[PDB]
Parts: sequence; structure tokens; C-alpha cells
Amino acid sequence: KVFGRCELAAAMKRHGLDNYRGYSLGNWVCAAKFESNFNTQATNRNTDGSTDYGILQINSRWWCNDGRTPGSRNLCNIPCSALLSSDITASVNCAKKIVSDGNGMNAWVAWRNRCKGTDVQAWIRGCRL
Ligand code: NA
Repeated sequence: KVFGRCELAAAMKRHGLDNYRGYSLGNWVCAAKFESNFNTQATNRNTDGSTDYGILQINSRWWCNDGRTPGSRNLCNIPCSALLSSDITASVNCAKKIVSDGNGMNAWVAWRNRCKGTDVQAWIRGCRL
């Protein structure tokens, strides 16, 4: 599924991401834009052999099991394929654990490089939330 901007904002809010660990909804939508372009099926291989999965490009190195990331953990206790679903429940649940890990949204390098400090509210601008 390719979400619309305001459609993803509504989904994330419903699943309790807005202001989770003090991160406004615009932060989550901005991170999704530059991680996945709002595409739930997005997969990208890392140089280390791990893979990033879904709207928030959750990494098989720590968070999900894809069976091909040697020496890796599955701290969200899910198959990485669960993170490609049209339903973002699993991605949100797991993203809650990632952002709680101590470095906040800095865990998403594209959040740090492209969203952090910017006018993130623009991302929910004109959305009926
Ligand atoms: Na893993």
C-alpha cells in the first residue's frame, strides 16, 4: 500500500504514535516519507547484510527476523515480512520499541538528516485529524 500523507497521519494517530516519546505526528510522517515514500512494501538492503522493512524501514539487525541476518536479534518478536502489511499496526508497535531504546528518533538516520529540527508540522498541514 502507498499511503497518502494525511491517510498515514490518521493511521499513525489511531495507533497512538502522535506525541509518542514526545515526537509530534509530523516527525513520524516526515520519517515515513524519507524512509519509504509512504510505501508499506519498501525493502532496502544495508551494506552489513541486514534489511530495512516497511513504512519506517525497521532493520533486521535488531528488531525483526528475516532468517538471513547472521548474529542479529528480533527484539520486536515478529517476522520482518509482518512489517510490509497494508495494516501498519506491527510497524507502529515495533517503532514504539525502537524510539524507546534511548536515542529517540535518531535511530532513523533519515529522520536525523532530513526531518530533525525542520518544520515537521508541514507534514500534517491540512489533514483532518
Ligand atoms: Na534479525
